[PDB]
Amino acid sequence: HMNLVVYAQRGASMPYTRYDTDDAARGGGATLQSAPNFDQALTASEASGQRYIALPSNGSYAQWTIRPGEGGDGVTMRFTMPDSANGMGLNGSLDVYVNGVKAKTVPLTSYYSWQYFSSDHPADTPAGGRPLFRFDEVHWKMDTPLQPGDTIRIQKSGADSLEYGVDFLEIEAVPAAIARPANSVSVTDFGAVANDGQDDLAAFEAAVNAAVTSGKILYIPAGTFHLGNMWKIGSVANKINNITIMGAGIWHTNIQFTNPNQASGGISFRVTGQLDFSHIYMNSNLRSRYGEQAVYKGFMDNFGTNSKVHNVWVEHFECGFWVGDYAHTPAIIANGLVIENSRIRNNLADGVNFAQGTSNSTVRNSSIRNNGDDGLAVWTSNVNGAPAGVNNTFSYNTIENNWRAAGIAFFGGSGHKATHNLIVDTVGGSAIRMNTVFPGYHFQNNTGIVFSDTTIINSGTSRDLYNGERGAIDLEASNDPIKNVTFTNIDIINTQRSAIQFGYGGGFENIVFNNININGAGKDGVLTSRFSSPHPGAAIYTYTGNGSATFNNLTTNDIAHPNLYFIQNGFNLTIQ
Ligand SMILES: [Ca+2]
Ligand SMILES: [Ca+2]
Ligand SMILES: [Ca+2]
Ligand SMILES: [Ca+2]
Ligand SMILES: [Ca+2]
Ligand SMILES: [Ca+2]
Ligand SMILES: [Zn+2]
Ligand SMILES: [Zn+2]
Repeated sequence: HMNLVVYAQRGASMPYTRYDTDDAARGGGATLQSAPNFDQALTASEASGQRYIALPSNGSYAQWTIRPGEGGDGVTMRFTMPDSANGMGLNGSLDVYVNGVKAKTVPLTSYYSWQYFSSDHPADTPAGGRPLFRFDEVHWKMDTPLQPGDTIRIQKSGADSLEYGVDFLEIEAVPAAIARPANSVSVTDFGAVANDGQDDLAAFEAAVNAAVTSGKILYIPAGTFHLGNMWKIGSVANKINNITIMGAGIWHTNIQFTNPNQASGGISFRVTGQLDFSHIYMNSNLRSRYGEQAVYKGFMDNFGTNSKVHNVWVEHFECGFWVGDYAHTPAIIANGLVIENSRIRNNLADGVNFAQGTSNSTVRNSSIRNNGDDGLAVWTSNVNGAPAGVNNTFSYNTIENNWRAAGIAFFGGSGHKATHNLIVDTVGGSAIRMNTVFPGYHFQNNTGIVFSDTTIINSGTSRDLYNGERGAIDLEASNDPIKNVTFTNIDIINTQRSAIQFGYGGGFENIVFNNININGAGKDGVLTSRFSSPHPGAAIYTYTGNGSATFNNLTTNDIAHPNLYFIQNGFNLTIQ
């Protein structure tokens, strides 16, 4: 089946509209906090547009008026609140008023968020370095839909001493719960109970077996279900052929993993045919990456052939998705997986990684927000003899508030493309990056990779986790060359340092940039440089003399660097 959405020209098409910082009236002690120079010491460096509303004291509020033609009963809020001294987080709340009537007290926590950097590896307590992941999200449903002209106010109460921050609200109409399909099995048929705080994983496991035995859809009805360990769907020894698992909607069905330990939450698929998983919100009890040993991604392992995971909402996992087989020799692969119409946010590392030879697979029309490593990545690893991943696609996505690495990244293989994306407000990194720094296949047999039709805003950096600059588009020939890449119809707006950056010595071959518009660079004002002599941010920057790149129809405006380009001697740059 096709999960139909009329796509936007660039970015994802979602049912919410945004009520952002400058749309709000502030009062009662609320203040505007901003980081216009992108200084990562400031919490506001991680707010959208580097601006948010601080609610420091009882009575401080941010208030929005619903616009004509907008509204709804589903509200998402991007917020910040302090961590605890021991890094376990604090619990708190904010109050919601509609037209002056108190509607909700929304519980809040900093448990999931806050990661600390004194190296390129995060630490879990404030003693471990400088903070990132300072913002997080919650969502809730109103008893009645907000209507044009309504005012919705977020207000700090007398409950505690904590200073909260509110970045934005996103507001949407919530459809009713999706009906139980005919001749399906439900987790409640096997003892699961919604909303009782009791563990449902035994019932979920039994329901999977019954669905597979009967060939029936597995339905998860509306409500919150609690799973006290990893949900393993099939086993390596007894893999599942085909399975369909459907909830009642991202606003109705919540899967809450309750176990904070390593390898103790998320979903592990052991599927060889087609899985279809949809219409579910999932949350973790995870606050640490466990040094890449968390084994606690939202969706993991064997995704089969022409599978779909669509219309899901997942947050606070190690990664949103990690697609890749580590259990077979030679490795098996997912082929033709489609991830679409989904919200993959606030994870401690990658939003989605297509690894271990994952091929012909796609992430599209999705919101990829506030993740702690590459938003969407293809890592063509080769553990256990996995083949090179080829022909993966990241298109029509809105990728916002990345706080490590890049919004989109390719690390090897052939034929990947990323088109029609909107990439906004990266921190410590790039909208787009490629490198050859990781194990596995690189680009020697790449027939061509394409980036196109993409808008990049407020991205690039002067301070990644190595205290160095990165381009809004960053290409690094770390060991092997970057080869056969085309960028077409890219708008790069208000870049922090340099818009396009090339470096390391592995080589740059057949790199073409067509119809590029660069409007604003060097906006962070930083002049110190990891790689080179001091310089304002440029339109094009290289810190290697080994490479070539060709630009056709380049336009520039508002470039901090007076020379427009800052090219190391030896690099062959053509601009025509
Ligand atoms: Ca659907
Ligand atoms: Ca903002
Ligand atoms: Ca934390
Ligand atoms: Ca239960
Ligand atoms: Ca990563
Ligand atoms: Ca032109
Ligand atoms: Zn489906
Ligand atoms: Zn490590």
